[PDB]
Formats: sequence, structure tokens, C-alpha cells
Amino acid sequence: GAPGDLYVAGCGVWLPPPVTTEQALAAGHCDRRLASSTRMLSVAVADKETPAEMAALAAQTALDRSGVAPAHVDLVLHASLYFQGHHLWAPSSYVQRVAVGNRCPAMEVRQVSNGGMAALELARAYLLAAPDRVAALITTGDRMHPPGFDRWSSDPGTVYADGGTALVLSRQGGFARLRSLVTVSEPVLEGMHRGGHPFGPPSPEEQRAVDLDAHKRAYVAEAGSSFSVARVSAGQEEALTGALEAAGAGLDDISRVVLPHMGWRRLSAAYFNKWHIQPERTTWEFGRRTGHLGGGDPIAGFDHLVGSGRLAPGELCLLVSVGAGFSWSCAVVELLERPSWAAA
Amino acid sequence: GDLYVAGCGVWLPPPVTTEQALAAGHCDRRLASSTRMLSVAVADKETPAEMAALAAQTALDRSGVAPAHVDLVLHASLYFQGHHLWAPSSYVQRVAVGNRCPAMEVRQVSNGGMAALELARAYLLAAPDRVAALITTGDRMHPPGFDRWSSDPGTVYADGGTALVLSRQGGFARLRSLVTVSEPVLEGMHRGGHPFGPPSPEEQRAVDLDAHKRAYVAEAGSSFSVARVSAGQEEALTGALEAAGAGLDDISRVVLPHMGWRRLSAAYFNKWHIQPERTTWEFGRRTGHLGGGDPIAGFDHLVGSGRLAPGELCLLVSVGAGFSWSCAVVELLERPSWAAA
Repeated sequence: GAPGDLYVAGCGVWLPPPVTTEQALAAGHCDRRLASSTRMLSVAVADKETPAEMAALAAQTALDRSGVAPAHVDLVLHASLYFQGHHLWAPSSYVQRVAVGNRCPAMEVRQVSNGGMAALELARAYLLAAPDRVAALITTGDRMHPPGFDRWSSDPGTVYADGGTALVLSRQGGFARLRSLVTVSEPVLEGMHRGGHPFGPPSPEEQRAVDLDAHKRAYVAEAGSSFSVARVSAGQEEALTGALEAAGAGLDDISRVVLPHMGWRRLSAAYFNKWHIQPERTTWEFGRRTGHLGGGDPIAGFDHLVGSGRLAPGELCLLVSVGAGFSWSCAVVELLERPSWAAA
Repeated sequence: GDLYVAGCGVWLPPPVTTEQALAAGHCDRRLASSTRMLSVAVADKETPAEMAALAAQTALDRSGVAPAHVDLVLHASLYFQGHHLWAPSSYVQRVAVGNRCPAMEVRQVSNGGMAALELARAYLLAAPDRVAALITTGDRMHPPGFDRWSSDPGTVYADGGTALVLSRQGGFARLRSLVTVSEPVLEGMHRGGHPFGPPSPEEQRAVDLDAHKRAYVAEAGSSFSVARVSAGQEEALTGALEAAGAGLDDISRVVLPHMGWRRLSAAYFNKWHIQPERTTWEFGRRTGHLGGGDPIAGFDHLVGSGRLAPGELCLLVSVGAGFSWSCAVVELLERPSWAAA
């Protein structure tokens, strides 16, 4: 391809064993109404593995598949939205030690549920900023366990997964081409996911049981429901239309849509009933068995589409990601060839 | 073409003296004597993003850069930001910038500010029409999760925010070099679990870095650890100086991490043979370790107090657990208008 062309050279996940909704119901973690509203079938849940461990595991898979040498990994970025396990410790340096074994800069990037795409933006910029740079590694990892987090009710309508994802970005080549990547920011909405006055300073710290539902009602009270809904809608539309236009495509040109692993009710309101697309055109069935992987959903979703053979050479894929803040990223990815690790 | 520093700022809450810390039993006489800390900025109710936002307002106002020309917002920190599943960079963007460019967090422990500086540099250089980027740091190191005097004995941690405005267009200073070095073999020094195995299960208990360091040295060896730490530092220093076409003798001022006297003497004064008077020692010892914002606070101090003169080079020195090191050589082009004589 052209110069300035960026490629996906490898990707991978490490997902711990699934806990089914049935197991969750029987264990009092989930009530049947939330089971019915989200239509979740299972969620990946870790036993002992920590976030950086899962991220490093995913990275080893992504790197091997990529065939890219450690000496050509010029940047390591690790994204997450929850506690990485040890304070004043560098999880990106763990990832680098274990999965890459080189000496390039290794750091964390965070943008809540949009962290993976956020890291993708900075990785793209890093590779393009100097002519001699080759590849970048992006990972995500999160472990959403008690007592700090309740994966079913800390944020009702989305069920959170433990796990790690990874993607290798390259200026040199790969099996897919990054046709566009667009990020949109609407910071006016930041107060929706915190205590304190939505337009004043944040309340004192709250390590405790995360409880989004209560802060969101306080935000709407102040800002207005109409304003809140409209602004979320607009940001999503700007990212979608921005990514499609940058790629020379329309929604009809897109074969598969990678959506966030949220519950059915949320996906319908945001995507199925808005964009008038069918679930079978999306990663819905994969997501509903996996759960929300922190900021790593689009990497997991893309990896699944490619590994399963659902995406064919020449076809375009749309990555859709959103995070509190709010931030939205969309990307159009064109599959150039079926990688050797995929099934047909 | 080289980038510019267009503005910078800090927001530091009121000092708590070593005398008061002694009297409250937070600090003993050996620790006061070894660190030689005079005071540390301690926040009352201010949260990290809040302090970061205040420092950013100051830095942006000084820069004169319009919000439309701020193409990226990066917020760095090393400790809990106060609310899970919430976007502190978005708070900072809302409060201090009012614009719609991407806002995100970058972390690298105590090297976070310089790490954000690396990514912001790349971002500005990655497209021909980009102009400025905002980098902020903000942390609040309160009990019972953290003990500012004894979680990492030898360094005393401050609450505060810092901010720098980086531009391709112009500014009062030129970023002449910026170089980052990474030694991930040392990552295990700051966590539980086997230094060369997976991390131990999630902590809880207040930060106890000394327990992890002893466990690391006991496994990897003291000789190995000291030499590798020393080599990383040497690589960053030399890398930055060479990239600027300079030597340590050409540097007028050195911005050092705000560690205690004993650590600074071992790492820098008795290693490089530079005089403490040529550094931000006196500013740091009254301020404390500002998470990853020290080199921003220190450079801001040097400039605003008129200690740096047009034509003179300043060396920023930063290090964080990981380990990661960054050094940068900044040339002062003109004394800005907020700067005393």
C-alpha cells in the first residue's frame, strides 16, 4: 500500500472461563429481570489472574501472530479502566518485560471504556511521528472483582468481564488496513459518572463499591434529560459519520459492525433501533457470551470476527467504542487477507 | 522542527512543615534529618483532577493559546483519581479548556509527566495542522491508602497539580531534546509476587514500597539492581544531552525529582558532581514529590523566579518505577511576562 498506511499485524485475547447467567442467577449476583433486559448468556470471569497478567498473555498471542520482532516494537501502551492491582507500580512495564522483552517506552493510556481506541490513537500518532518507526503494541486488561466492583450491578445494563486483549499496529504491513480512526469528545458529560456538582468540583474520593446509576440521575436532574440524551446522540453520530467519511464509505459498505459488549437494552437504544441494523451484522452474539472487557471490546470483537472467518478479504469492518467522559471512537478496518491463525 | 513550551503552571495547596509532621508523629528525627525536607504541599478537600484543572487554567492563560488550538489533552497521575469509571481528563478539559479534542490519561508512575510529553510531542508532529497540546498532572496522597512520609521512606509525597502547554507554533522556550529509557526488568521492585513471575493478588493495605524493594533485591541481587538503575539514568542523561548537542557543563539549571536529600545526593550530587545550588533542591524540599509533575513544577519555578536566562539550557530529570527515565534539554528563548526578574 501507500506510505502513511497503517496496518493491523496481529491481535489476540486472553479470556478466562465463562460464568453463565444461570450460575449468576443461582448465586444471587443477577436477578432474572436484569437477565431478561440484558439478554446476556455469560461473562468471562478470572480466578487468580491479575490485569497485567491477562494483558501480557494476550500480547504474547498478538505478537507471535504478528511475526513482528521485539526490536521493531517502538512503543507499548496498556489501557484499563479499573485498579491494576498495585499502587505506584508500572503494569505497562510488566507487559513489556513478559511479552516483548525490549526497551522502548512503555506506558498506560486510559479513557474509561474507550481506552483501547485511545491507545490506538496515540500509537498511530507515535508511529507516524518518525519515519523509522515500525510497530506498536496496545494491550488492555481489567479484573472486576468484589468488594470494589460488582460486575452485574455497579453499572446496570452492562455486565463487566475480566480479561485481556492486544493489538499490534504497524507502518510496514499486516493482514488488515486501518482506513480511518476518529475520536470525538464531549466533556460536558464528565460529571455523569461522578459525585459532586456536575458543573463544579468532584466530591471526595470513593474507592468503595462503584455506583454509577446514582450519579447519572443527579447529572440529568441538573443538566436535563433532553440535553443529556441529545448530546450523547450527537457525539456518537459525529464519530460514526467521521470515521465512515474518512474511509470513503457508508454504513451500507460495512460488512460487520463491532459494537461494545453492553446489554441488549442499551445496544438496541444506541445502535439497532437507531441505525436500523440487524444484530447478525454485529458482534452481538460474541459480546453477550463475553461481557464488557474494560476498554478492550473492539479489539476482542475484531479478533473474534477475524478468527472465526466472519470477515472476508476486501470486506470492511466498523469498530464502535464509547467511554464515560464522554469519548467516542470509530474506525473502519479493511481485511486484506485471512491470517494463518484464522478458520474459514 | 523542534517544539516549544508555550505555558506552564502549578496549583499547590498550603505547606505542612516538617516541624508539624514531627509533632503529629508522621515523621521521626532520622527521617527529617536524612531527607532534609522543609515542608510538603497538602490538600484539604481539593481532588487531583481539580488541582490539575486549576494548574491548567494558569498554564493556558499564560500561553495565550486559544482552546481551538489545543489539539490534545493528556492527564498524568500515579495514584487514585477519586472516582472509578469516570474520566478525569474530561474534567480537566471541561474546566480548563472548554474544547472538543481528545482527552485521555497517560501514566508511567513518577515519570508520567515526561511520558505524556513524549506522546503529546508525537501527536503534534503526526499531522501538519496541529498546534498545541495540554499536559497536566494531579494527585492526592491522603490516608489511609497512602502515607506521604513512610509509604516510600526517603521521598515525601505532595498533593498538587501541574500543567504544561506544548506547541509547534511558538513559545518562550524550545524543547531541544527529550529522551526516554525503559528497564522493565525492574518492574517487580514495586509490587508483590515473584519479581519474575506474575503479580501477587490485589493489594488493599496501604502502599508499602519498602517491603517490595527488599523482596526484589533479595531475589535479583543488590549489585544487579543498583547497576541497572544507574545505567538507565546514565543512558537518559547522555541521550538527552547528545540530542541537544550539549554537555552537562553547558547546563545552567538542573530540574531534579523532589526526593529527600539522601537520595538526591546518592543519585545526582555525588554522582554527577553538580552543585545543589544549580538545581531545584530548595524548591522541591518545600514542595514534596508531585507524582509525575515534578519536572513541570521545577521548570515552572525556575522560569517564574527569573533564575533562568535567555539563551540558557535547562535539564529536566525524571524517573519512575518501572523503571522509566526521561531527560529533556529546554532552551529559554525569552523571559515570559508572568516571570519575576
